[PDB]
Amino acid sequence: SQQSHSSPGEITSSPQGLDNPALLRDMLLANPHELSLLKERNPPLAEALLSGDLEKFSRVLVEQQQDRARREQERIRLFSADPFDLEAQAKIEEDIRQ
Repeated sequence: SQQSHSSPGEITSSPQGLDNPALLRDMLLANPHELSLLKERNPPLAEALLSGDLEKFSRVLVEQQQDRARREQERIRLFSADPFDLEAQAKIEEDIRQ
């Protein structure tokens, strides 16, 4: 089947839970496929997840984002206009537990 996709300016929506490691950790723990690719492709972020500690998961998440960004900047300078996250899920979190 012939298909197409749109290219709106939503190229910057952090859809992979980049801004919310708490939610991403939760999704990953609940998702055996995603957690599996994660241990295959990214073992240091994965081991942080396996440990349960959101603090290490988040800490490594930022370190990985810095390392992604170092190379990604070189790639996006060539071309960058492909979104995949039409649902672009977001949440508002709070911790008013005293």
